Amino acid sequence: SITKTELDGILPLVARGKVRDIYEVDAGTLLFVATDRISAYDVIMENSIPEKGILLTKLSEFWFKFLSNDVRNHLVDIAPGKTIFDYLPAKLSEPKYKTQLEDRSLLVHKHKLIPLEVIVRGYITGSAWKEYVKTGTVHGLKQPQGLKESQEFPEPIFTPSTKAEQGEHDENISPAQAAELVGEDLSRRVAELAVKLYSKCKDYAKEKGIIIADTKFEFGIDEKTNEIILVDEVLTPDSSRFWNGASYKVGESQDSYDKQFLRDWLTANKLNGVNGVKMPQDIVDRTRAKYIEAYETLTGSKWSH
Ligand SMILES: *OP(=O)(O)OC[C@H]1O[C@@H](n2cnc3c(N)ncnc32)[C@H](O)[C@@H]1O
Ligand SMILES: Nc1ncnc2c1ncn2[C@@H]1O[C@H](COP(=O)(O)O)[C@@H](O)[C@H]1O
Ligand SMILES: [Mg+2]
Repeated sequence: SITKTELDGILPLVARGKVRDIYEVDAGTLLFVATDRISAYDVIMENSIPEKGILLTKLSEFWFKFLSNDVRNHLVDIAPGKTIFDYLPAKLSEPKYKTQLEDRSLLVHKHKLIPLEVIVRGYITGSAWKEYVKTGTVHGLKQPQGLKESQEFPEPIFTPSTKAEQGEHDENISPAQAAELVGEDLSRRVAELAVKLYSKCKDYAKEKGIIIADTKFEFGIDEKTNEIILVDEVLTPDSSRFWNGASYKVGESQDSYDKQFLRDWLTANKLNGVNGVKMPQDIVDRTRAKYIEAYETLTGSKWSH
């Protein structure tokens, strides 16, 4: 279990997010290390979910491979017979550093980001449901009358939000606003590509028993070639709303696939939003089992006995 990486200056730390520790390898190259930290209600838990970061990294690698014909991604192309350790300072191969990084790290090319959170929704829930009940719209887009809670949209919809610089929160915008923001032609290409990727993964996951209700993509742009690049993490339970397909019912709220046990435990104790909370062991074990189940389900691989 890894909560926080400590590489002792061997690589420059760029930032610790909720879940990832980010290191700079060179001017053009970052190392993303997924830790075993978990958040709920915008707060990180004190203890970790063991191997959560390995599972999510392996899941992300799976999706990048699944989509390799559909879009370029930011992964560094590691040469046959080499590992990420051959691209890093030799000292990171010592067991004390190696164990913090192995199986949970992605070596990626730094790119200029398209300044949008590219959210695509296949089912109406969360903020989209709230807005719809009130106004009959989602990001100003007119919706059909009579949608029920958690119902599939007729087609997946592109519902971008701004990507706010530190110090402020992300605003929901309409596709026309995204066009003013990033350019008409670019915004159309983004929408086309995001809907294409989401639909493909949504259909695949549904056959495996998981409903991906919505997901957040982030895209970079190669300004030489004009190509859009998939960056960040892709289609994990931290970046997407995963629902259990077997229990899925229109006209109801759905349980969080991964975080329901944790959420119920916190709300029952009124600990939501409270700092320094330690999850009880049975909460840890139950939550860990879900990450493993998501992994085995989507990937077809067994984790262990
Ligand atoms: O999830 P997070 O808040 O830790 O992400 C850190 C920041 O890094 C950006 N990101 C993701 N992928 C890239 C690439 N390849 N190049 C440059 N920045 C990248 C995320 O947008 C987030 O702001
Ligand atoms: N950029 C990278 N960062 C971390 N791991 C990688 C990266 N590229 C490939 N891998 C992993 O290295 C192994 C070799 O697979 P591959 O090179 O895609 O045939 C797989 O487990 C990959 O997921
Ligand atoms: Mg999660």
